[PDB]
Amino acid sequence: ASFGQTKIPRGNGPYSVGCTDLMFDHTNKGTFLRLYYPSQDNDRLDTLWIPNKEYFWGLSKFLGTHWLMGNILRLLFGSMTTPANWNSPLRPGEKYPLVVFSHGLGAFRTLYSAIGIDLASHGFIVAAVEHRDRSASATYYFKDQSAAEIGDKSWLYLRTLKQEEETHIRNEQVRQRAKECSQALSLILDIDHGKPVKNALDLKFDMEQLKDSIDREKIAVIGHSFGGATVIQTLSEDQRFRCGIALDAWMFPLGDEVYSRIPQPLFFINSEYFQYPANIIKMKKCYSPDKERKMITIRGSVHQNFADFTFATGKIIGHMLKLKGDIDSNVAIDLSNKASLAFLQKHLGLHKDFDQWDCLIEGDDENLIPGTNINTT
Ligand SMILES: *[P@](=O)(OCC)N(C)C
Repeated sequence: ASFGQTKIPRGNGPYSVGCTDLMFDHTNKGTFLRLYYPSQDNDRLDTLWIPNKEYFWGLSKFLGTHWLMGNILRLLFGSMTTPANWNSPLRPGEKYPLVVFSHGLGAFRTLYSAIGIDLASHGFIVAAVEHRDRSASATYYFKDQSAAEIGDKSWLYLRTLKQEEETHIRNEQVRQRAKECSQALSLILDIDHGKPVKNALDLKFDMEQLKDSIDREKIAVIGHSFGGATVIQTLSEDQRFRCGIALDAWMFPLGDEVYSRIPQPLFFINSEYFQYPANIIKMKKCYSPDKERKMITIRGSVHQNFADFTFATGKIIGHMLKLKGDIDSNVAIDLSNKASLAFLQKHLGLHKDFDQWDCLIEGDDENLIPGTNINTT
């Protein structure tokens, strides 16, 4: 039945996927997230991928390229869509498991739609947070309630750090990110239990649809690279999250105190080319006989294989810009997504058929490695 439509792949699951944005409150300390969810309507595939010019300006700043690159990126990618139905109604059905997703350094909430849409197509609600810790290439917020209804945006761009700042600011940021993940969860749970919430963005989607929609027993946190460190910090702080999946986690931000505080299952899915010994050693600090830990490495992949820019360009250009690895981008994301589904079934107790991919958790595939290729004897 399935066939190619958008550059970013459609979900492999049985459900069509809707998408909307939620900001509450309006401030630099409020929650900002992009929601993906099972929808009934299948037509539209009309969610704009990068919805504001300032994100392209932010990406240029993050890349350290000349100011005009922002304009060029906007020209190239400003009309790009992702295969989700903008503001489509939530599919009625059984309570849905929930994932809170954390983006990497230089990213923002909309850049992991291949992951969000795949999860939603298999029956998850996914809340992709936008962080206000100055790790996003760009984000926005407002000065007051009137500026929200008026729409005078204040933009906040990635903070570049001096070496002496790395050694404390990254930790401050990961703690803020964990707070933001827990706060996003609380916001979604408030909406689930019927607390009125006023979206600071004016959008068609009525949040009251989400009343009684969440399976409060089946909540996980997933994140890429800074987001992988965020997974670990969040699990250590918030037991409402029952398991975590870290995608090419970047471990540098984390303090030593976190490891002993994570009873929950944790899955590391790594790229072949990003990882390095100092990082792997910190992953190993998470291992203990009393804790469930799994690790796989995707053969021929780079850290950008987890993010949507891996689909944005052709093979040759993508490889040159290190947006693509040697492996095909759909092969890689399918492995990550299927292994994730199996892990989530196992540790959230889902009554689905994702256990068909149990072997992927063990790295048993021609394009996977159990554990790591990195040596640190
Ligand atoms: P990570 O947060 O991945 C970039 C999206 N990192 C390499 C710091």
